[PDB]
Amino acid sequence: MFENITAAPADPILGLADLFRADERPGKINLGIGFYKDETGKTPVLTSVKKAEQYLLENETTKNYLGIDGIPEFGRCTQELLFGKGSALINDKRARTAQTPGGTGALRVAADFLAKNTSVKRVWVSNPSWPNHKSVFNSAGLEVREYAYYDAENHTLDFDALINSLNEAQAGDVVLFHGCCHNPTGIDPTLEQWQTLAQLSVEKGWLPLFDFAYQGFARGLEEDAEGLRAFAAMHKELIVASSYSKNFGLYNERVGACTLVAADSETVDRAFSQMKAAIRANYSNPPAHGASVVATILSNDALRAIWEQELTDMRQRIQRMRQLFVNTLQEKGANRDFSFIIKQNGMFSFSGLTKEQVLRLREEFGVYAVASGRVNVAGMTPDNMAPLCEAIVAVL
Amino acid sequence: MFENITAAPADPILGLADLFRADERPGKINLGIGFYKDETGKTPVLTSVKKAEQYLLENETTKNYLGIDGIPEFGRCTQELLFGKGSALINDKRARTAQTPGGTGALRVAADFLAKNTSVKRVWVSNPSWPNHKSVFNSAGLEVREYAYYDAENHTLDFDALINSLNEAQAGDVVLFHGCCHNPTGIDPTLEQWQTLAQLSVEKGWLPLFDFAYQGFARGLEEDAEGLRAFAAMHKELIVASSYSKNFGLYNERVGACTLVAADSETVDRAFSQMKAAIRANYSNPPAHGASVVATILSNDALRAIWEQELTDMRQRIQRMRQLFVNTLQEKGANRDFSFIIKQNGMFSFSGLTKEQVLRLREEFGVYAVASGRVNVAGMTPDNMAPLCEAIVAVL
Ligand SMILES: *Cc1c(COP(=O)(O)O)cnc(C)c1O
Ligand SMILES: *Cc1c(COP(=O)(O)O)cnc(C)c1O
Repeated sequence: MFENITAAPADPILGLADLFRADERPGKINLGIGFYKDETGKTPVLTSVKKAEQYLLENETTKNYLGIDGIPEFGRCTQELLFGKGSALINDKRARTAQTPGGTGALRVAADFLAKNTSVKRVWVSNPSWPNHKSVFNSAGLEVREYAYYDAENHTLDFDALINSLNEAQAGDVVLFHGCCHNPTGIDPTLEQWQTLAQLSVEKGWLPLFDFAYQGFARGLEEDAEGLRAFAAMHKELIVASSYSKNFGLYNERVGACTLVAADSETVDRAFSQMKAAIRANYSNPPAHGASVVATILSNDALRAIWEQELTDMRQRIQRMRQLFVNTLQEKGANRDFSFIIKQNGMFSFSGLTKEQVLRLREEFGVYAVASGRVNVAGMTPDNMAPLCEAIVAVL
Repeated sequence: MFENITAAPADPILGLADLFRADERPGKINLGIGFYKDETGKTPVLTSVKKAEQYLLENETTKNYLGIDGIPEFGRCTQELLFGKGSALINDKRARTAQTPGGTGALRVAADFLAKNTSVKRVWVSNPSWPNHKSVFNSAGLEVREYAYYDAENHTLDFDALINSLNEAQAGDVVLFHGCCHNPTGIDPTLEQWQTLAQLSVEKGWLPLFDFAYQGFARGLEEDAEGLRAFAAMHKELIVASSYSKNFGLYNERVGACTLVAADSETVDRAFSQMKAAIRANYSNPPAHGASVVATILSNDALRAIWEQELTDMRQRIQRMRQLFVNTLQEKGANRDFSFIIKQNGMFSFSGLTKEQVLRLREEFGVYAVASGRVNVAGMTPDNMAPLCEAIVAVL
């Protein structure tokens, strides 16, 4: 059976890690990292999280199955985080949330749900986007098309080309948007560009699908949801796949949610029954630990205050490195102006490097970045900033 | 988009729970339960598990992503549990294990893997089998056919009909076997019937797929794997989907494994790369907590001794109830002989009740069983045995 099986190609993101661990050179610098690192290059478990795990250890009395859509408390906390408390969507009972195995798990359940109970056939993803979007949607037999987004010259959001592309998107098509901290560019629309996209969206009949994995990393918790909120006010239907892997540092516990929004409770309930059927046939019910940690933190004022503080600390550190990066580059002799870096949000930035330059940075200087040019700013520290900038410059 | 969506039908197993919680009658008895309950009707977290969680709380330094196939330690412990240490499969490096979100998650990844990189088109499931098998395989676009298995008269394994049916199974088809404690009948083949199936299997070119969710519940850890071991000795390729939900009481943490076995390491490695690609596109990487608990327990002699003891205790309790059930039935006036119950393994038993009798037990006596007649013996206690047997008899 398996003799004919062809080896699968290297994952563009994860495969880099393998090359890195094998590069026995000492001065190594891994910037193609998808997670957060702190000042010492460590990725610790949050204190709020450790506190929540202690509470769970001495309070859990059973590990009995969770129920297809998971912990209810978790579901409402995510809804409030996403839509706010003064949300008509929540008061009209128009949204339903299913706890899933991470943000990827949410995208897949959305994908299977749509492919099986809907006439959706195409999903529009940005160019570029997170490499795994394509594989997730294609896994469900949906075709992935892409709209323009990035301006390789001015290093900005080419809004005209964006809208120009989306015109080929027909009614009934799913259009995917990153809530904030666009992976891999770091370029997000403005509240004004979002409101324009929201209107264009309802007028054209697109089904929006927000991938939300970095809430709290751009400006703040509520500020980061303004784009989603703009859409939620004008659309009857909507789908948001959220992750708590990065903002809670709960990566390996697989915590995420797939939120379904329909015209009324009667409809979203009917549609949600088919979403639960898709989970039942996939992983059955979700992992309790991570989601449990998120629900207890978010529901306890003391713990939530510590978490939010830990989150702003992470956010502030990334902003500090974006600034120090641009500066160090300049004093190291950079010819090109990298000020646009300071304009980008979150952990990632398209360094504006060519396939050949990143390849050269890797084999000659030991600096690792994703082939696309994506660089993770949280992989920089005041200790490795200089070596990094010298290599980058020597390759310019 | 969602206005046309039809409500999904009630899950045959999970939907019963909903009816139960709504039946405000006091004397309720839920036997259609899929999990273990102890003497007091509770389903506690194991002591070995609590001990392992404490150890993890004070030793984990990061929640960083796990890597597609999960914790290595976990992978080898499951392989030893499944094949034994004096296993050629392990020494020849012919098996590869991927940690998955439970046993259902393992079945789905196997299913997507086979449907996409293989010419498999049909899976043969027993009649009857666990209701979710069909949905999992159909979710991957594979067709599910069923072989005879149960003898509704003698309440045994109709081996002749079994083999008779499997003859329509062609080479390249996947044949699914329950490792032990057949869900829902409790009827398992004997070592002799297993060896016959193993030979018939290699001669016909079937791809075996063992669903292993109750290792340690029939006779014991090693004894329960004899059927799988018989097959592993004569087959070049094989797939086993295991779960630790029931034998570790880790239900909601989603702990399971999908083990791939091929002719040699070179082949299983090539084939495994495509299995990891299927996970990446589904949930990305697995939940660490549950698997972490299983790996630390299984690797520590002290903790593993306590676990095994807790497991034998569970096993012994089920065997006690099977005996008390048959006895109480007899002294309550049972006309039919239920001795066959004592012959069955694990938590489940096909009570040999009609659709109308279970329906009557439910609405008139408040006794809940799955429509198939499946009853969970671990749902009985010395306290509710009498009321239960009186209802069952009054319905005979
Ligand atoms: C990290 C990420 C995901 C995946 O979330 P997990 O929680 O890691 O599965 C999905 N989308 C984007 C854009 C991401 O960056
Ligand atoms: C319980 C069960 C499963 C599912 O395992 P989880 O670990 O609960 O996903 C699969 N197969 C059978 C036969 C089972 O009884």
